[PDB]
Amino acid sequence: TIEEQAKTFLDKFNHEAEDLFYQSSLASWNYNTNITEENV
Ligand SMILES: *[C@@H]1O[C@H](CO)[C@@H](O[C@@H]2O[C@H](CO)[C@@H](O)[C@H](O)[C@H]2NC(C)=O)[C@H](O)[C@H]1NC(C)=O
Repeated sequence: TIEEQAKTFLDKFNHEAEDLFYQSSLASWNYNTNITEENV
């Protein structure tokens, strides 16, 4: 094993978490830099 299959779950958690947090953070950077209601 249950620990060896728990390393498998967090290995594929960490791949899609990094690419998808980057889009959530870059879109928030563009709003705080450039106030438009298009960017809300
Ligand atoms: C701030 O955000 C607006 C979007 O609301 C940007 O306006 C775009 O500007 C590009 C040119 O750089 C145009 O091709 C787009 O059509 C524009 N979009 C809209 C909805 O007008 C604006 O450029 C941003 N400011 C900066 C400095 O990047």
